[PDB]
Amino acid sequence: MLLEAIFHEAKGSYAYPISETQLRVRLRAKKGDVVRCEVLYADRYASPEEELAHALAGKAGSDERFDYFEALLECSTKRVKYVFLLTGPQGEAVYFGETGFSAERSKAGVFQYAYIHRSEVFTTPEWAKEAVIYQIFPERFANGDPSNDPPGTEQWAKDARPRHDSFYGGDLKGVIDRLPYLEELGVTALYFTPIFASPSHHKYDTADYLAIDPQFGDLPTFRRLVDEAHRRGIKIILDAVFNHAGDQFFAFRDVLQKGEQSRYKDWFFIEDFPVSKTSRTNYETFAVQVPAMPKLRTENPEVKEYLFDVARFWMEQGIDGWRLNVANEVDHAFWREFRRLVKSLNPDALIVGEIWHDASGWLMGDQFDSVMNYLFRESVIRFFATGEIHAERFDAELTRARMLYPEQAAQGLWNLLDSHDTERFLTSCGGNEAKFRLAVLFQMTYLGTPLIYYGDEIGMAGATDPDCRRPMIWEEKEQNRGLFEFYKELIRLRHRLASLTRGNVRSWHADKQANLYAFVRTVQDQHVGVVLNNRGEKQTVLLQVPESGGKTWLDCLTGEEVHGKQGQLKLTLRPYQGMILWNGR
Ligand SMILES: OC[C@H]1O[C@H](O[C@H]2[C@H](O)[C@@H](O)[C@@H](O[C@H]3[C@H](O)[C@@H](O)[C@@H](O[C@H]4[C@H](O)[C@@H](O)[C@@H](O)O[C@@H]4CO)O[C@@H]3CO)O[C@@H]2CO)[C@H](O)[C@@H](O)[C@@H]1O
Repeated sequence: MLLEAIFHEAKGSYAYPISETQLRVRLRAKKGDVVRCEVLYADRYASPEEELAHALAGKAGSDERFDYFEALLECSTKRVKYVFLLTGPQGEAVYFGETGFSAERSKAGVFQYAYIHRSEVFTTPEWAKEAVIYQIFPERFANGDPSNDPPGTEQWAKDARPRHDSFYGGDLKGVIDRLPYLEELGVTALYFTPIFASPSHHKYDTADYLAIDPQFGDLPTFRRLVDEAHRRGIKIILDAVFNHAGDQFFAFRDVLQKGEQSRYKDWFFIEDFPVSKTSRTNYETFAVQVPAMPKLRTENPEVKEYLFDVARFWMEQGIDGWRLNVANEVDHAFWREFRRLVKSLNPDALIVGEIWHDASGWLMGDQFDSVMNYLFRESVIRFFATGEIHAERFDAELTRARMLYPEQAAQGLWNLLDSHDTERFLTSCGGNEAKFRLAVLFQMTYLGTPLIYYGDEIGMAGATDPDCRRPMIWEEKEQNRGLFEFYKELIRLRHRLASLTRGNVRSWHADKQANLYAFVRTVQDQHVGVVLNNRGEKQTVLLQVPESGGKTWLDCLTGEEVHGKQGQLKLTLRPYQGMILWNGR
């Protein structure tokens, strides 16, 4: 076996507690190199004579070139040292420890997970495991209060193609009036884009962190919204913009007027005085040159004290969590203290970070509960939309990521198909709804928290920003209700099938020629297998189905068809059809 591909480290996503007494442990190896992987472990202070415990780690998945093995060590001492025993195809075995590789269990060395602190067991709010979030862009969602409307608001119609500087008058009142809608679709929580006072369309450049923007509403209406959504079983997640403030943020105004005599000069990153927001800048902003968003010095104890208060205030109104704008650009220090705070006020308040890339460092348990899954989005784009990759690559990309973070995180990752910063998935698919549905069908059944982008459920389309911020189509006759009901059913299934929300994922079948991929979600003895035939022609397939998880399954989308004979299941699939098999337990 190629030792150069064997991997594990006693921390991160390869060693982590799922409770105060059990250690989840993972190991990597060249695919097909190791057939059996066992872990020999014992207390860190246990005697050399004492016998070791045994833990058999089956394959939890496999990627483009590696096999991932996963074990669960019962560490009653809450301390543990351990070694790996690896065996190959033709029977060769070898030991793996911190010291290195060896045929002797001694020279292999032993890995060490010092202690397991209860305070360090990664915990996600129970409700987040089985929620289905619906992202709302207020300014472009619903106009329920016309006098809210800001100047230059444009006609609200289907054939409306937004402008970077466009306004449509949608406000919080609009969201309250549409709650009836959301309950029907079945959303569990709403994620609102920034809604505090801001002169912009997106409101990402905050004027007042403590004020609903007038065109969006007022404190009363907000309390009103929270209350009304809650009694409807819908949670509240607001956009927390702590990386940067608006050029109108009171303290920046101070800097813009009193120069160095301002007590707030130290709340931003400024090169040369006086401040010049002309076309260039003498202060650090969001992207490159973006004047309305001077970066905020979150490292400043004072700036931090302020933003937490901003958080306290709004949290006093009953909201349920935060999506953190450009979170990866604010110090972990701030965020670690942040989790400390938020959780202190509400254990179930949800913490969501916005990192469009490997956020493994924030998903260790001390900072975030999840992040919007950048990759899920990409893997789904390449497989369903563009076709840049085949079924087997899908499984690879799909699996490789899962092994990226600790189970607690992956369980809640916000798997979106799109957001306000990208093209809409329908057009992402070249308008092919067929392909589209398969992706939402999958999105709605895979490991993580589904995030519907407002309007997607009605067949709304649009290019990337700002075309993806089109006013929600509210006229039923121009709505894709055919698709709307599709969502209700998939959404419902998620709430009815425990495995789909609290289960693990193991790949079931992957055929590159068929470009057909399937997986199985499991919780206890309940097994739900999802079959995805990504081809414009229908082909039948035979999946390996060992007669122990069942020989009878029901297509929760249509109806029964248990063809398990002599260990396998022959399935004929319609084009771009997906099947969801419930093992009946
Ligand atoms: O004029 C500036 C813009 O300000 C507002 O933009 C928001 C976005 O709507 C938010 O979603 C968010 O997005 C950032 C993101 O945080 C940041 O990492 C960056 O992302 C990269 C990413 O590293 C990478 O995956 C790659 O694919 O490209 C991305 C660039 O698109 O950029 C995102 C968006 O620029 O925060 C910003 C800033 O608050 C406003 O809504 C926009 O309309 C406006 O143009």
